[PDB]
Amino acid sequence: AQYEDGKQYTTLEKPVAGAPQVLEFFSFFCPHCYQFEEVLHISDNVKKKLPEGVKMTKYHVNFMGGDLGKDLTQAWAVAMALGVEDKVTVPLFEGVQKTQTIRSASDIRDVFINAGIKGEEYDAAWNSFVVKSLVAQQEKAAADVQLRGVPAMFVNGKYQLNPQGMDTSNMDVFVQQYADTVKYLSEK
Repeated sequence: AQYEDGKQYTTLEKPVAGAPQVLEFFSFFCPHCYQFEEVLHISDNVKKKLPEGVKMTKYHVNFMGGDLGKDLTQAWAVAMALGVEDKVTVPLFEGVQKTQTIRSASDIRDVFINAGIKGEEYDAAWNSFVVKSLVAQQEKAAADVQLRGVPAMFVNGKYQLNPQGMDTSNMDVFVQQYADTVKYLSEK
C-alpha cells in the first residue's frame, strides 16, 4: 500500500476510546517541537487539510525540563482557558530555547503580561480549579497513550504519526506528507 502501518504511522495495540480526533503533544523544551511550530507550522497545515468540523487538540507534557516543565504545563492550561495559545506559543518557545530568559514561573508569567494578558487575570487563571482539571486533562491524555516522546500526534486515539518514516530533504514536502497522512488517518 502507499500508506502502511509502521511506515508513516504506527497503530496503538491499545486504542484509546473517546479520544479527541486530532490530538497533538508537545513541550516548550522539545527541539523538534520548536521546528514544528516556528519553521514547519505543522498544526496549521494539518488543519488546512482536515475535513471541517474536526476538532484539533494540543497538549503540553511534563517529562521534559523538570520543575519548569510542569510550570509550563500549568501555563499552557492557562493559555487554553484564556484562549491565548496564538499569543504565547512563540515567545514561550523562544524564551525557553532561543533567548533562555525563561527560568522560573515568574518568567513564564512575564511572557503572558507582555502578550497583553492582565496580571490579575493570569494569576486568577493560574490558581483556578478550571486550570487544575485542564492540567489533569493534559496528563491523563498523555498517560492514556504511553507517551515518552514529543512531538507526537494521535488520530482518533488509534493511530500515531510516524515522522521518522517520511522524507526530510525538503521541508515543505515533509509537512505536506505529514498533513496528508493525518488526512488519510482521519478518513480511515
